[PDB]
Amino acid sequence: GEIAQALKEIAKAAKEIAWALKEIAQALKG
Amino acid sequence: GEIAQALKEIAKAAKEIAWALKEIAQALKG
Amino acid sequence: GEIAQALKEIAKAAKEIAWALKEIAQALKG
Amino acid sequence: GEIAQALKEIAKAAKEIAWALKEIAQALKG
Amino acid sequence: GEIAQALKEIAKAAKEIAWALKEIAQALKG
Amino acid sequence: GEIAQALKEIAKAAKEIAWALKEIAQALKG
Repeated sequence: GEIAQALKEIAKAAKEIAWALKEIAQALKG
Repeated sequence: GEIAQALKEIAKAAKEIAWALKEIAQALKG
Repeated sequence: GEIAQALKEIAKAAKEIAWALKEIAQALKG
Repeated sequence: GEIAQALKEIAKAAKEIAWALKEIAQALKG
Repeated sequence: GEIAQALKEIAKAAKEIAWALKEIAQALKG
Repeated sequence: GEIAQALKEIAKAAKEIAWALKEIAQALKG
């Protein structure tokens, strides 16, 4: 299960990276 | 299957990350 | 299949993320 | 083997990238 | 084939993302 | 083969992206 588990952990982190960048864009737009 | 579902979620997050960074670039350009 | 299609979409978004970050670096240098 | 090892290293780096971007978001919000 | 080609394109974009983020860190440290 | 080599290059670039983002976070926090 190691390859499937590593891909699921990359997908969880990718979602959190997208959300943090939406918050950064909003802060910079005022 | 789990590999395809994780890769589809990474592709959706990658498109959201690209859009947020294009908004950040435009804010910093004025 | 869906695995190859998701990886082609991640490659296309990665190139857009690289371009936006090069524009952010130039804006922060003036 | 080598695919699994490289994916485990990408997952660990992705979690640190997410954490750093949450810190950047919080800094700009406050 | 197309899976190896997409991963090679992701590798090149990742290197360009790392270059740009190092430029951004240096500009903010100025 | 070529799949493992591309993933090893992605892992190395991801570690440098994490480092650069921690530098950015520290600079912004002062």
